[PDB]
Amino acid sequence: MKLIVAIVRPEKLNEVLKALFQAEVRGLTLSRVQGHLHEKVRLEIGVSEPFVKPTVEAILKAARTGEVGDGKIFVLPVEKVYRIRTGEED
Amino acid sequence: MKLIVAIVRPEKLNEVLKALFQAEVRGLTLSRVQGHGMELHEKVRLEIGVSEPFVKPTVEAILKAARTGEVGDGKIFVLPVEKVYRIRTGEED
Amino acid sequence: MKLIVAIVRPEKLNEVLKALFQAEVRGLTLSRVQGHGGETELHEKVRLEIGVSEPFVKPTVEAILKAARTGEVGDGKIFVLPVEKVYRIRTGEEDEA
Ligand SMILES: Nc1ncnc2c1ncn2[C@@H]1O[C@H](COP(=O)(O)OP(=O)(O)O)[C@@H](O)[C@H]1O
Ligand SMILES: Nc1ncnc2c1ncn2[C@@H]1O[C@H](COP(=O)(O)OP(=O)(O)O)[C@@H](O)[C@H]1O
Ligand SMILES: Nc1ncnc2c1ncn2[C@@H]1O[C@H](COP(=O)(O)OP(=O)(O)O)[C@@H](O)[C@H]1O
Repeated sequence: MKLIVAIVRPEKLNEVLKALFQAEVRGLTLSRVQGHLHEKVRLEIGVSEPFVKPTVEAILKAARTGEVGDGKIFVLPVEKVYRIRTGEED
Repeated sequence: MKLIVAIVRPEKLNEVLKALFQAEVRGLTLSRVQGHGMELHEKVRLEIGVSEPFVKPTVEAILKAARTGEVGDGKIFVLPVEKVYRIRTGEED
Repeated sequence: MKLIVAIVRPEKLNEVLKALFQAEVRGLTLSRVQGHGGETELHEKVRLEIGVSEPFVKPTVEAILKAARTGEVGDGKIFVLPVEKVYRIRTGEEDEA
């Protein structure tokens, strides 16, 4: 499992979410933040190893505008993930 | 240390916070977020730094308190932390 | 690469941003959160999220520690998280070392 944290332009959020959905990426969490200050959207997406590239690519393509300020995408290691509904791991 | 990131239902937050307090967990950060399991749902994200010996007990407290058994309960991520510092003292841990 | 997560007092934000820019740090993300320390109900804090290369880890941490300190309970904490890789959306450039 990996945890993807992406910072994108609010104006590109809808396009980004559509792209993720298209790529079969459904689980995600997002919040509004400020960055350098300008408003931005932060997405945190927990994915299995096979979905790292597809997720990263969906965002790269949908979030780019070509102008400085487009954002970044971090891929973080995750040691364990638990599903609250079942109380079981993964 | 590890960093616990839990996404829970808003209606379960008080129960979660009570469970953490009872499990001796005092240090934590939280905020409101939106999530999908276009339909976004309000959720609450908790970020808790906890040392290895106590990761399991802390995760368990959240699991029990946040559960409803219905789809949408959320997930808990446990991330590795290379280093942690206390600002009040600068202490490397 | 590393991802620095710092929780600081709102009152210390401007001083922290100042020290960071001075340390040649510029790109970063921040948000308002509610928190509580290890003592004994929640208080507002500012959460900084800073992606940096290995050479900038020590300098970034040093800047926050020096500027965000009041010496009183509630000062916050700094987490240095491992990053597998980072992509710049505009250029598609990837960093890993
Ligand atoms: N190093 C970083 N750490 C954390 N967040 C960052 C970092 N760099 C950029 N960001 C986030 O992404 C936003 C835009 O980044 P920016 O570097 O301007 O993109 P671009 O590569 O197009 O110039 C920043 O305002 C912030 O929200
Ligand atoms: N893989 C994930 N990555 C990031 N956040 C997630 C992920 N899965 C779920 N979430 C967060 O947990 C909330 C509830 O998700 P979940 O319990 O899986 O409901 P569902 O069963 O419909 O997927 C989501 O709204 C989101 O905030
Ligand atoms: N273990 C933790 N996990 C996540 N956030 C924490 C943790 N401990 C403290 N915080 C954040 O820092 C704030 C408390 O500051 P802290 O440094 O613990 O006080 P003190 O300077 O007395 O050590 C909390 O309100 C929260 O925002």
